[PDB]
Amino acid sequence: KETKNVPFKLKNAAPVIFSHDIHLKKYNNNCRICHIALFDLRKPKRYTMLDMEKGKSCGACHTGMKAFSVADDSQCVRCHSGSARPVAYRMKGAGEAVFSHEVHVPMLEGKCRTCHSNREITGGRNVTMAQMEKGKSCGACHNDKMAFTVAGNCGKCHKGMTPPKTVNFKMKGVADAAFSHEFHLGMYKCNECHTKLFAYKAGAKRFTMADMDKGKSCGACHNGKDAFSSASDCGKCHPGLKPAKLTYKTSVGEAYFDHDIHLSMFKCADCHTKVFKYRKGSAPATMADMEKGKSCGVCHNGKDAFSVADDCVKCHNM
Ligand code: HEC
Ligand code: HEC
Ligand code: HEC
Ligand code: HEC
Ligand code: HEC
Ligand code: HEC
Ligand code: HEC
Ligand code: HEC
Ligand code: HEC
Ligand code: HEC
Ligand code: HEC
Ligand code: HEC
Repeated sequence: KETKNVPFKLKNAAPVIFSHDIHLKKYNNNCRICHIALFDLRKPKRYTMLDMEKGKSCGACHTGMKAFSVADDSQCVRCHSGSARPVAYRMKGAGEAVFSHEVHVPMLEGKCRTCHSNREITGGRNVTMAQMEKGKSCGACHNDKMAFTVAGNCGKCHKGMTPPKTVNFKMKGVADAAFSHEFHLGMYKCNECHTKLFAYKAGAKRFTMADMDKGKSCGACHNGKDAFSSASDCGKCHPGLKPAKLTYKTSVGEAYFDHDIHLSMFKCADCHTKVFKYRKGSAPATMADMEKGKSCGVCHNGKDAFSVADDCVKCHNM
């Protein structure tokens, strides 16, 4: 008649190869047996180990009597002759998690079933860290007793994760932005932030101070209500940054803008955002403009401060 092997595809480990060439020399070419009921063949199904113990599938001949059991906690490898294949955890928003037998077997004995029978381990699908922090799966063991708690070592199980003590933000025109994880941890839980507020990988939309006031990034908390104002105090997130005495490179010489003199009559709010950006890389306003009303002329126009027109010496060195 001619017929041969058929494998069983398993989403999390080496497949199981059924073998006609065996169960044939035994039953003697009788077919109706496994194919009239045991295995449909027209619209077959996927059975769990249990569904076998309960008689269905291979559990309808591999009891212990006719042929060894699908329950002998030390006679599984008879079928699951597998070649290993660490477990792949792909989550839309976290470091691909991995679990593998080869480093867990030699920790109980060869105990399989301890896990594959413990409905609170191999039960749920798409488990969470909530569900897991309450003993269900993984944290069944890893629960502050048998093994390290699950409220930690995230990099141990997940791909990369493991948080950095201090993070640096490179900036052009400003300086540098320092933020401390350590200190921000003993105050919050991962998901309070990750992912909504920030991501794990290493790219995404590099927000802007302005964006913050909307509710994103540091501004999600730093706004003057929950945490300190994303508006001022600058000397916090940005190290040495300090409003100081600049020096312009102008066609007719040098221009001088002292911050101090102005910061005794004004607040960053007055100028900055609407009138003067911070980044060195701006757009040079012309004295033509400063007369129209723009730049220094927003207030420097005789009525308020004094006009750009006259007194060219005050802001210039010629
Ligand atoms: C008489 C010699 C047999 C014929 C005719 C067929 N089988 Fe089998 N068979 C068994 C299993 C575990 C499967 C898997 C089915 C599933 O996973 O859904 C199969 C598969 C087949 C197929 C496909 C053949 C192929 O080469 O792809 C057909 C059409 C089929 N079988 C015909 C189990 C058993 C079994 C239990 C001991 C016996 C005695 C036989 N099969 C015998 C025959
Ligand atoms: C699910 C489709 C099955 C898997 C997986 C396996 N079988 Fe069977 N099987 C049956 C008998 C009577 C024997 C021979 C006698 C014995 O050694 O106990 C077998 C043997 C196996 C083996 C061992 C092969 C070897 O000689 O080393 C494996 C790994 C195996 N089977 C896997 C009978 C039946 C049967 C009853 C009609 C069914 C439904 C299955 N086997 C199903 C599977
Ligand atoms: C004795 C050495 C063991 C055998 C044989 C197998 N395991 Fe495991 N295993 C564990 C987990 C969390 C999973 C993932 C969830 C799932 O797969 O449903 C697995 C998975 C398997 C699978 C395949 C699963 C599938 O859907 O195809 C097989 C065939 C398998 N395991 C064989 C966890 C554990 C565990 C708890 C600590 C132990 C020690 C073992 N597994 C041991 C065995
Ligand atoms: C006082 C008003 C502040 C000045 C001066 C600036 N900041 Fe910040 N800042 C913060 C972070 C995390 C970054 C990097 C953001 C990212 O990489 O996505 C920065 C960056 C800037 C920039 C560029 C973006 C923009 O145009 O707004 C400028 C010009 C800048 N900062 C000036 C964080 C913080 C923060 C911690 C909560 C505070 C209080 C400040 N920055 C304050 C100011
Ligand atoms: C009487 C009309 C004045 C003469 C002489 C000039 N200025 Fe000024 N000026 C000031 C700043 C901050 C700049 C730099 C602006 C930038 O970098 O975007 C300048 C630049 C110039 C220039 C270039 C513009 C042009 O081509 O016309 C010239 C020619 C120049 N300044 C001549 C600041 C001030 C200021 C301090 C408050 C006053 C009152 C004036 N400038 C007045 C004159
Ligand atoms: C050959 C008869 C097997 C023995 C012996 C054991 N398993 Fe098995 N297993 C086998 C097959 C053919 C299949 C699935 C086919 C299908 O219809 O889907 C499986 C499946 C599993 C599973 C998935 C089921 C579940 O976990 O809910 C696991 C995890 C698995 N097998 C584990 C396992 C263990 C630890 C065994 C001892 C209890 C065991 N299997 C023996 C075939 C065979
Ligand atoms: C292994 C030793 C882990 C530890 C410790 C932590 N997690 Fe975990 N986590 C692990 C696995 C295998 C899974 C998959 C669960 C499943 O559905 O099968 C998870 C899943 C996550 C997820 C995705 C689900 C969700 O909560 O949205 C997240 C958010 C995640 N893990 C986060 C996370 C954090 C924040 C951890 C430490 C602070 C961490 N995990 C530890 C395995 C392990
Ligand atoms: C809110 C105050 C946070 C909490 C609590 C946690 N994290 Fe965090 N994390 C936060 C920020 C502001 C940033 C910087 C953004 C950047 O892209 O650098 C991060 C960054 C990380 C990273 C590094 C990403 C990278 O640079 O490639 C990781 C992987 C990370 N955070 C992990 C992590 C873990 C596991 C936490 C719980 C212990 C945790 N963070 C909490 C802010 C916050
Ligand atoms: C809400 C979830 C926050 C996020 C995300 C960030 N910060 Fe934070 N930060 C938070 C709180 C609860 C406080 C309160 C204010 C206080 O007085 O501590 C803080 C504090 C800081 C500090 C202040 C240091 C000091 O005041 O002496 C720094 C250095 C700081 N935060 C920086 C910072 C940066 C740059 C962040 C985004 C990249 C960031 N924080 C996020 C709450 C939250
Ligand atoms: C006008 C009334 C201002 C006041 C008061 C403050 N700033 Fe200022 N700032 C102003 C100008 C004209 C410029 C540059 C214009 C250009 O586009 O080149 C600046 C620049 C800065 C910068 C970057 C340069 C530097 O000082 O290193 C920073 C860091 C800055 N200003 C910060 C800042 C802060 C902290 C203020 C309030 C406490 C503040 N400025 C007031 C104009 C005005
Ligand atoms: C409106 C809010 C201002 C902006 C924007 C800038 N300046 Fe100003 N400046 C302002 C006032 C009201 C004054 C005080 C004197 C007065 O009669 O109004 C100042 C002063 C100066 C001075 C020195 C004056 C003194 O020492 O007596 C300089 C050096 C000066 N301002 C420079 C300057 C430049 C270059 C500006 C734009 C790049 C600028 N100022 C903006 C009000 C305002
Ligand atoms: C049952 C027992 C479990 C379960 C349900 C999971 N793990 Fe795993 N694991 C367990 C123990 C007690 C240990 C040893 C702890 C100790 O030394 O005290 C481990 C260890 C880990 C490690 C290795 C750490 C080491 O080398 O010591 C990893 C890689 C790990 N566990 C991952 C992991 C994942 C991803 C799980 C969910 C799929 C998981 N374990 C479940 C005990 C058990």
